[PDB]
Amino acid sequence: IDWSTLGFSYIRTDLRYLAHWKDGEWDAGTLTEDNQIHLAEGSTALHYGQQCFEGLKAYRCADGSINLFRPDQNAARMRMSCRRLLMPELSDEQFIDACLQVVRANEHFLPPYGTGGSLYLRPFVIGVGDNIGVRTAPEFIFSVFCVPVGPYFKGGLTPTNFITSDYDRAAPHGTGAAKVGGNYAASLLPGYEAKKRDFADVIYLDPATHTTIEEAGAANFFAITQDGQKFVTPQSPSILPSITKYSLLWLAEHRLGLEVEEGDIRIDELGKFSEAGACGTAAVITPIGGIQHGDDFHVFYSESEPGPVTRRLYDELVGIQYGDKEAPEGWIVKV
Amino acid sequence: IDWSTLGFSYIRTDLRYLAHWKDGEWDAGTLTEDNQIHLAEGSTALHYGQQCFEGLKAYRCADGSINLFRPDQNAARMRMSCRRLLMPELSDEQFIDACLQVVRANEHFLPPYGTGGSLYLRPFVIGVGDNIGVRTAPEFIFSVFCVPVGPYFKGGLTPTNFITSDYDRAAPHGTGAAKVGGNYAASLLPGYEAKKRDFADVIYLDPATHTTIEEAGAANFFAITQDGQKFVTPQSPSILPSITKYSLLWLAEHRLGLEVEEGDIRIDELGKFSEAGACGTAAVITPIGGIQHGDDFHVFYSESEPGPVTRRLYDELVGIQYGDKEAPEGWIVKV
Ligand SMILES: CC(C)CC(=O)C(=O)O
Ligand SMILES: CC(C)CC(=O)C(=O)O
Repeated sequence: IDWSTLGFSYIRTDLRYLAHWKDGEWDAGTLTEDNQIHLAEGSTALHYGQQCFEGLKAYRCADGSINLFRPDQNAARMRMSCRRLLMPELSDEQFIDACLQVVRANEHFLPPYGTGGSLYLRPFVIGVGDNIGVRTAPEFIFSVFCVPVGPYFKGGLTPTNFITSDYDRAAPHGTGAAKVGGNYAASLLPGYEAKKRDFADVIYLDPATHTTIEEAGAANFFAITQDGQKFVTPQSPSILPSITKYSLLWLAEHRLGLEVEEGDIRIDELGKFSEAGACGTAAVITPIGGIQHGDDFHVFYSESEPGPVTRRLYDELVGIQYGDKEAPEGWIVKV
Repeated sequence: IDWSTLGFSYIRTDLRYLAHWKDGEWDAGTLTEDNQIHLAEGSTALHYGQQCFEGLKAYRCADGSINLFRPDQNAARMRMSCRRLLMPELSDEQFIDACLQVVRANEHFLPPYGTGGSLYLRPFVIGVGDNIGVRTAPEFIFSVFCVPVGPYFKGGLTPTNFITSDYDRAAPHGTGAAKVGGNYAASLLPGYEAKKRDFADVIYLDPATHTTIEEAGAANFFAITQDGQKFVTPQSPSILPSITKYSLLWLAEHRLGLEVEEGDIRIDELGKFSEAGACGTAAVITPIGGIQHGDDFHVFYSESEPGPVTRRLYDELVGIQYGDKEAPEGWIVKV
């Protein structure tokens, strides 16, 4: 109701989309009001961690129209998750369609242009059915629910700090690059410890020889060279391939005129970048004040303000989302 | 209701234990018959793999008594589990009791003696109640149900084969040591793969550098050196601490006389053992004819019969299970 004090917490919205896959196929799908999910006490979703999901948003423009930011990329990636866990995939039709039904029905829950709100969509897939063994499963449920949400862990483009961990949230040859609940389960601990010290989160390093940056179990990482000319994100099979990263990495080259590089970043060489931040749907480029790596707090630009490049990447990206700045063809679906 | 034909399949028993946890405390915990858990769409257990479980069996003796095997260990382990994922822990009291209750109530589903059957118990804790952002759930569920079962991927001691993997089921410093859903979500794919080519399951090697052996799908690994005089089992901060392995590791030394050693084992130096196999609960010392690693296929004893020492360890353990031998201290509880 009040978009002022709106945060990234849960809120029950009128209706949500639901569909079952049994005997080789998905039902037509329908909007329900249940809010609760019902599954066997032996469901693979509960014991063996066979679950996957997405996070996309819907924004309200100053024209009246509703924007969807690259839904096609979300549908795409889930197919990737679904695979990794022997789960049936969903077409870009059943997906975008779901999201559209779940926004149209809950349209009154969409924050109006002005306040930085947005309608978050959490599409998820879990294996159900009676079972006990370590196999896939006889059935599945695909659901899409939304909640009005403002900033995740930021505010007004204001920066925030991060600290490294000893723990690994994803393995070298694991599901680290898939949005499957497993990865996150392993982040809770190191992430909570990271919060008890008034930090934003935790930046995990390569599983093996923790020497280079991965991401933040909540968003990707990206810095900028001192001569503020190059945009950089680490490349690693273990990090989730963010729609936002790949997007930022796009404007970075064609709209802001910057050199771009996907490659390694040593925690041993932070002073190579002038300003750094994390990115994501709920993350939405978040200035990174400093990084603690033991006896070492490293501050790029300001700890109270964002760098100029971080702001340009923000104002451009966010414009596209709310329809303030012409968006590349193909991105953003009207509603 | 024929036990001669019974395997690791879900059968709906009569009653389940169902305790909650709200506002810092666990409910009393009654029994019911719904085998349909009821979560909240935002459940932490559905999206972030906030979940762990246990595995223990209840067996019926010759004389008439019912044996519950080392339930105290399962209780402790499931504590370590919950701890790693920020979930409230159940004490031996609440735990061990929860089992018993289920054991009794469903006593007719306990296989008779002489069938080599058993009543499988599945205790598990999951995060429930509304949520969204990545953080521990607000409320928690703990439940226990049971099901009768013959053996696992075997029957008798006839062996089976295993294949190495390039994938990894857990990161060096991930959650391999805890029995949590993510673990299995990832041991799902390489499984399907292996079983597709007629291997019992894949045997994971080593997150960072696949030189040593971790464990298999749902079982630890153990071997006997060539002189059949020493017992060697892998030791790493990322493999689940099997109770079984720990138990054989106790017998091998006393009841059997052998020398023990927890250390490393290189797939290279593989013919450095007379026999080997995989222990565990549903598993139950599963011999190993040979191991497919790369091109060459290595075979310790044979693909047809268990190594003598493996046989002994089998009988010694199982005898203790059904009481035809003599269980050590605290090892067994009489329901
Ligand atoms: C959109 C993300 C930044 C939010 C999140 O916690 C996720 O996607 O897992
Ligand atoms: C106790 C285990 C050996 C049973 C099982 O199948 C598992 O844990 O996945």
